[PDB]
Amino acid sequence: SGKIIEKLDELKKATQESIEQRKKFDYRIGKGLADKLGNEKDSYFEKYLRKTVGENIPPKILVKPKGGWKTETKGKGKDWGDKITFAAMPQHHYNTLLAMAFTKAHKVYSDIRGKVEIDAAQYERGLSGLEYLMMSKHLFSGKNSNIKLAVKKGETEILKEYALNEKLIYTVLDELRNFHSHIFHEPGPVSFKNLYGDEYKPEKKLTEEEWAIARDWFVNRFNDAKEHKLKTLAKVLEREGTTEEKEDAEKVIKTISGYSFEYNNCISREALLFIACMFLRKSDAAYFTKKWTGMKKAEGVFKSTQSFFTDNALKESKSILTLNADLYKYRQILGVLSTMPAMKTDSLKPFYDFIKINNDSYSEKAEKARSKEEKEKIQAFIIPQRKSSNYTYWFMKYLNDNKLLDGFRIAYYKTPEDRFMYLIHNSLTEIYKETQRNFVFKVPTIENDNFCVKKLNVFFQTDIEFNGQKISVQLSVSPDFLMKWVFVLLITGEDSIKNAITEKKEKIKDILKKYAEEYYNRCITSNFNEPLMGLEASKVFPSSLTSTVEIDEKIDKDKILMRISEKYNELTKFDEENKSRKAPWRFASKRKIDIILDYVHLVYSDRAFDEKKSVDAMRHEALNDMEYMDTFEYLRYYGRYRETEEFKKIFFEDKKLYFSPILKAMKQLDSLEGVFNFAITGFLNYLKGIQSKVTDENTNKYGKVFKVTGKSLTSKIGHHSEMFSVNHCVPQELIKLNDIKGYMKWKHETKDKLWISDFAFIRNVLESRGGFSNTDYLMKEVMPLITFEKNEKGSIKGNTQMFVALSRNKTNELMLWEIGKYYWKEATGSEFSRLFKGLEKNTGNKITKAYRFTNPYYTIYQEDLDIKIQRKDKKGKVIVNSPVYTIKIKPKKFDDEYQYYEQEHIVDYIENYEPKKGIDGHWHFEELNKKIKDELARYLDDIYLLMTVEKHIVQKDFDKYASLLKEKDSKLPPYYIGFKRNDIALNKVIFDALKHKGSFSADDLNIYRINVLHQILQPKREKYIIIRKSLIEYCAENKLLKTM
RNA sequence: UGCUUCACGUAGGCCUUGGAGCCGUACAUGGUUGUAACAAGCCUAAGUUUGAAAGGUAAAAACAAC
Ligand SMILES: [Mg+2]
Repeated sequence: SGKIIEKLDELKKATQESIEQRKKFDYRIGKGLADKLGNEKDSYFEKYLRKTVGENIPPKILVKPKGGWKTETKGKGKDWGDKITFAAMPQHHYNTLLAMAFTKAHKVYSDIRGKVEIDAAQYERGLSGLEYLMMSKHLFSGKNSNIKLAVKKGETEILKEYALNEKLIYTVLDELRNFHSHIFHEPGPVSFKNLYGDEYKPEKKLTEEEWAIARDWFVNRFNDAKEHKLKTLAKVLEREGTTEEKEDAEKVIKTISGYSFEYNNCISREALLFIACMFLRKSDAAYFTKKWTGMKKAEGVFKSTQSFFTDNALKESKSILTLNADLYKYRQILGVLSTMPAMKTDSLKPFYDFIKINNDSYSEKAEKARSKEEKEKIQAFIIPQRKSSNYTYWFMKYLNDNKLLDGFRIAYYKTPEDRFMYLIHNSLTEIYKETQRNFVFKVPTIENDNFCVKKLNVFFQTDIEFNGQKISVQLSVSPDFLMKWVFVLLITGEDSIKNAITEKKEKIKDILKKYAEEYYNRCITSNFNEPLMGLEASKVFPSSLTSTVEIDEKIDKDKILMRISEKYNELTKFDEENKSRKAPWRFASKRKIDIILDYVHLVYSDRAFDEKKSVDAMRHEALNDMEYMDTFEYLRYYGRYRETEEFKKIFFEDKKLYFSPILKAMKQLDSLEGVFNFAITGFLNYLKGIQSKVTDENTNKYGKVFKVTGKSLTSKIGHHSEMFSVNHCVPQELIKLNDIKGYMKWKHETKDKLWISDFAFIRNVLESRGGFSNTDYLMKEVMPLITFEKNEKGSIKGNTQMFVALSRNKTNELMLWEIGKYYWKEATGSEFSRLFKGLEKNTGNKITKAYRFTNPYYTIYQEDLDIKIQRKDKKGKVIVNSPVYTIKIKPKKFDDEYQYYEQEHIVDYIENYEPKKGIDGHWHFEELNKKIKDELARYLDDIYLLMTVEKHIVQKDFDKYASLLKEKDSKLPPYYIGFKRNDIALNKVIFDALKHKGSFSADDLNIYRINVLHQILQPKREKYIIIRKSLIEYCAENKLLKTM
């Protein structure tokens, strides 16, 4: 054991050198006014510490210039007469933040790994298989595009290698935490080596003198992020500016240029923060980044200096709410309704032009004002512009909450885990067809809201019973059918409708089932001429079976000149609406790539038709499905996938004939936006070129290349009747609002309206109850201010698409708040009794009624909520019997990170501590958050005091501590500090040390140390103050700190 | 001490998500050729909250060859 004991001496020397050199916990304070203390520069920190333990130290430092000055030597901007007052806390060393960050990172990552493990166990140690599919959803900010492409192809080859990599990086993170939480430790995880011995190793397999692949992965990720930030900052640099953000960009590019994974022979400070913020939560990484960096509120360019550490982070998927579920749905509906929608229908272009002019004129008037109360008096006219408008999702959520979907099947979005299960679980063409589809049918439950919205449509499945057979029929329900379903629910409870004969109650699900059966039985026996039920004969049965010509007619030139013109103006409209945006490189991905690919496909099709190739010669020269997926993947991430071998393998070779018009310009520009403007300009030039060559000789020239076809064939009816029978669509007017109280009076009152529909009746009924609609403001306060260019006869151009779309807005808003009102019935137990005022015409030169003061939903969105903070245990267990607390929480700060923060700290601060209820009588979220974060700000101070005390303990008796790590049939872990060793201990050593005590325990000190390690709120505030005061006095006895 | 940060702790302080041109979960998102526009859009009635009927564009969802 001579080599073993020699390993002990060399590890002891390494540990001693590490403790002497790299285990510095030295705090440091800023310059300016903080460094002006001079003599009390020698004595500041403990003078703060006593202030934050209870002692009365007055801030009697009032140093003044004491006179009037003329020279620049005075130069002090001392307009704030108060001094430091020993309440602000100084910057601590990186080791304390790293210790807390690695402990929190190991906690949250072990929690996420355990959750992924139980999810994959119930759904059917490196998380191999679909375990890494969930873990790769979680690991970065959704950066699993290569893994998604691999499971879409079916390779399942990168998953095992990525699983090893994840296991190795988890062990590296665990060893980094175990180093950083302790004082007496080998310098292993900082300078990646094998000081353990490489032969005597009881499953401490950190590196085994071969896992420099962990280092390779670390430099790969660090350098990828570094050159990505260099490219981004280069793109910002040459932008326009007032020579002020140019110097800021120069400072940022000075900071990023540097860093590196290796400094001297160690990982150094930046890469440790990179690993920690990679393994942390998003808010935890942001907090540790803004504690590490001196910048408090990052603005302009400097967000990138934060973002360098917060680019990866963790995903943190959505949370399942159990107490305030309906209140959260009400808040979401109100947040949707508090915003002006952005309709893309033209002839509303002056509306949004005036909206943009008004908003740009008032956002500059928001500045150059005084205080915060006068700012809102000018900010109140700025109209928010909405994001989503998911009317179909909210309708289907209302039908899901009341369990109105029974005996059905609803298409839901496809997950990568479902794709992998379909891959491992396997007529081959049926499986190939199901593989291409991105939706799946399953029985709807309450806890499922992944509804498939494909161009505002939803998909249903019905089980009609022709001759006892179980023929499943897919439908496609229009968004104006579910809206009428919600109306029939919301007017008459226990919904029913009556038909033309015997006037029964028809139970709309049974109406849909009978309609599917009747459509099947009518398609099976032609009958496309008679009307169906009472709808029409042409509102069902499309033009493939109704209108037909016996002989396929010759394609005329005017049809081609119309198709070319409509494609040209559609491309021009897209180009103008993309150039109108402030950041053009964020608009679309399915639309920008498809324009380029349709351009190259049309150019290839013309070049291959005029050269007269074959039928199969087109297909094998084109892009296959896997080749399409590769093309879309390498075009979406063109800045990342530019220099790889696959890019030049599939683009510059193997496919040079197809991609011919773009390879000339692909060697100059280095972005997706670079290869988009050239392609759309080439498309416009090509359409303008071939528009003038559609003479009668070149009629077949621009035929099958453009896919222009006339009407159908008479013989092609029986084949269509066997494929349009299943998978047809449901029109919006299948159900009739005949027996609703007020229908006949409305039809009698509105008789000189020849173009009326049931949506006017829905508008009248839901406006009888009172409610805003987002369109009364649009046509009574902003509309009369704008002058419109006329038509040849009409006073406004584009009438039939101007008002109708507005009506298509209006009743939809009158739907949505009604649903929200229902959730208030599920929230407080009482009806919504607030009265809403009407609106009047403006008839003035300017606009006087502010959107933020006249929209009632925007006023409700800023006024309080009720909540229940009953505590929750681990896993998906039920709420335990605990006292229920109510606080006043704003609806804005009611998102998912509040749902994490509440169970993290708010319940333990309400229960264990004793807060005051305030003037109102209920707690407020702002004061609670301020008190919790103020009580957690001193926590790294606590760990600094503990580390200084332990360093002073282990610096003496170093041979005594080293002699009690001999062997355990091999090399032990060289760390001794664990505060619970059975031979000599360390909490007992501090317990019988110079710690004065009257009410104390060694177990209490261990509990306090575990709490300051893991950032958990203290059980008793008073005992924690006693421990803090004892440690402050013990540190001040031996002159341990640099403040002595 | 040190390759570091210049800032006196905590909470506050909103149009179009610039700094993420390579993020992301609320979907026309899996290709070529023929058949496919009932559903969803987009244009055509109106100085006002009239989505009917009609006339063009329009391929979401589907069938047969690779
Ligand atoms: Mg119509």
